[PDB]
Amino acid sequence: KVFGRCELAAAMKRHGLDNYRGYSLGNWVCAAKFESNFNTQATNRNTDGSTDYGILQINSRWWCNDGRTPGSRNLCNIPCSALLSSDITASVNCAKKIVSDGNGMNAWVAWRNRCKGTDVQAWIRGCRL
Ligand code: NA
Ligand SMILES: [Rh+]
Ligand SMILES: [Rh+]
Ligand SMILES: [Rh+]
Ligand SMILES: [Rh+]
Ligand SMILES: [Rh+]
Ligand SMILES: [Rh+]
Ligand SMILES: [Rh+]
Repeated sequence: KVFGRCELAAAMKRHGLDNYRGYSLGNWVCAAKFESNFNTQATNRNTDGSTDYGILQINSRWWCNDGRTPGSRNLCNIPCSALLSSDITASVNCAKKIVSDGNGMNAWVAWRNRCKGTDVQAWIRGCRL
């Protein structure tokens, strides 16, 4: 599913992401925009052989099992396929573990490079929340 901006903001807010570990909703929407272009089905293979899955491009080396990432952990205890669903519940639950892990939203390279220190409120402007 390719989400609209406000449709995703709404779904993320419902699932507890607005100010989760102090990160405003706009941060989470900006990160999804630059990680996945709001496409739940996005996958991207990494040079290390790991793959990034779903709306927030969650990595198979640490977070999910895809059965082809040697020496990988599955810290969110889910198949990576679960992260591609039109239902974002699994991606959100795993994002909460990732953002709690010590580097906060710097875990998302597109967030650090394209959202961090920007007017992220602009990503939720004109949305009914
Ligand atoms: Na894994
Ligand atoms: Rh939902
Ligand atoms: Rh919950
Ligand atoms: Rh766009
Ligand atoms: Rh949750
Ligand atoms: Rh850790
Ligand atoms: Rh870690
Ligand atoms: Rh509200």
